[PDB]
Amino acid sequence: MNFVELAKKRYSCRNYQDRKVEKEKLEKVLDVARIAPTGGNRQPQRLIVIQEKEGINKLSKAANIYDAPLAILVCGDKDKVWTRPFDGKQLTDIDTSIVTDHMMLQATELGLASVWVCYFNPDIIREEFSLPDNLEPINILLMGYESKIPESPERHEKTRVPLSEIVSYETL
Amino acid sequence: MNFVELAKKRYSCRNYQDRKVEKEKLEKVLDVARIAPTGGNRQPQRLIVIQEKEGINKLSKAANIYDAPLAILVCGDKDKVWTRPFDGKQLTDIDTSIVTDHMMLQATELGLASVWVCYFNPDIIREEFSLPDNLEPINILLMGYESKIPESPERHEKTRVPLSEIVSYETL
Ligand SMILES: Cc1cc2nc3c(=O)[nH]c(=O)nc-3n(C[C@H](O)[C@H](O)[C@H](O)COP(=O)(O)O)c2cc1C
Ligand SMILES: Cc1cc2nc3c(=O)[nH]c(=O)nc-3n(C[C@H](O)[C@H](O)[C@H](O)COP(=O)(O)O)c2cc1C
Repeated sequence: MNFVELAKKRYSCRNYQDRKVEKEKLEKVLDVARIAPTGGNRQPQRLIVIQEKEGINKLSKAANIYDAPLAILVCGDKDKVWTRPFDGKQLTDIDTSIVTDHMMLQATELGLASVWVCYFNPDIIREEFSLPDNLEPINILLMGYESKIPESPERHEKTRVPLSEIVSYETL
Repeated sequence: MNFVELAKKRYSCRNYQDRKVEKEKLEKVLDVARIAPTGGNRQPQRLIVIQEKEGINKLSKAANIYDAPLAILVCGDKDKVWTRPFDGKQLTDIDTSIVTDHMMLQATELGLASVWVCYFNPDIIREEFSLPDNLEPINILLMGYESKIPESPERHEKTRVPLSEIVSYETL
């Protein structure tokens, strides 16, 4: 069980069982959101764990969440995030994505199916979860148990472009 | 050797040996940049592997790279990236960060020290590597071998805020 095997087995699940995510597994997923690095060690991530009816219903107003039993809304705090002196670019999406990716890989190791969701209505999320102006919703990570057929760990030959199309050496 | 142990051991190295990164390890790091998911499966990541003198010198014009022996410049292609219908937000930073995080964790497993770098002059990077207007430089991942004392896998009690400060349940 090494990293590449973990990364390959992970796939996007859009078919979830009713079966709830155990608290013990959730807590291990959350631990790695703290462990992850952020620019300047600023730690701008702000997470809302959503597994109860109201919250799940609120999310379903903003996005297709495939009846997943657990969601984590990952926001970034622009009052904490590092801002690059050259151009003013803030690391909000970068820091929060490292955190989300850590959680997604940890979920996978624990046998949880998952899908990363960015196709959500941000203004609905902001209203429903009463986000103040300094928090921006970035990613929603859904997790649960696959109810149908998982995608194959060997699928990437068909589902990704060749490495040579994304990598060059020294120059473009 | 599980995921949390990997995530904890990973730290930011800013003290590198002259010792080059073996090709075999580099290729395993690159493999996971392809394996990683991207929004819409659009695969907008575009990587430049930099381990030769010119390229390293070019990077050193734009950023402090701590004499690392290997760098990967991770760009995103705005002509491929998914664009959210609600607000026009592009996933450029998100997709490229998932890719970079995958590579950083894979590097760690292979015994390579690393540091993620966003404090670079983007216009210098664009000029030096002749990036066309559709590619935006997002992250520089440095890797090599630690020359001094590694940070401790148990440091997070001191180097991170408590989990309770970044996580809430159902509501803020
Ligand atoms: C940043 C990001 C945003 C995504 N947003 C959604 C989403 O809103 N809804 C969805 O069904 N899938 C979403 N996906 C899942 C992708 O469609 C999926 O990762 C990609 O097609 C590759 O498939 P795989 O993850 O099964 O390998 C997202 C993935 C990423 C990385
Ligand atoms: C998105 C991002 C950008 C970063 N940019 C730089 C950088 O430009 N230079 C640098 O020395 N460290 C940079 N870092 C490293 C952080 O300072 C470091 O991850 C943080 O202080 C936590 O320390 P640790 O990684 O040792 O746990 C960056 C880290 C992240 C996640």
